[PDB]
Amino acid sequence: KTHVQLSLPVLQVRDVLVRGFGDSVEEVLSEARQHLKDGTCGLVEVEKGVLPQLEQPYVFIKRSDAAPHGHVMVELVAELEGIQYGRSGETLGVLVPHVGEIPVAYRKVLLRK
Ligand SMILES: CC1(Sc2ccccc2C(=O)O)CCC1
Repeated sequence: KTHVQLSLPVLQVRDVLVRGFGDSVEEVLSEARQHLKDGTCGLVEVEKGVLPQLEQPYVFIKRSDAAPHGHVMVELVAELEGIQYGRSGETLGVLVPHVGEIPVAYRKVLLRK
């Protein structure tokens, strides 16, 4: 399938134990994709103060289209020192490893795979 339906647990930035996927744009995009498959990927919503508390490179999910079955269509866009690798819509948040943190909510997304 080109698209996959996922329910991503939304985590509080201060609860997050592992604050990024790695050290290169190519690595964070690979680890992000792997965690999304193993269902070990969380989502932190981007506000004032949130990105400085997380490790670059960032991986964002951004809106790719305007929502089958309640699931918003999104795609992966890494960012490193102000440059993004990818081009897409509004940020739904930043992806992080999930290692058992209690979510505040769930975000239903359709991921281009
Ligand atoms: C990481 C995809 S692939 C995927 C994701 C979750 C569950 C199953 C699969 C699969 O390929 O079968 C979404 C990012 C590319």
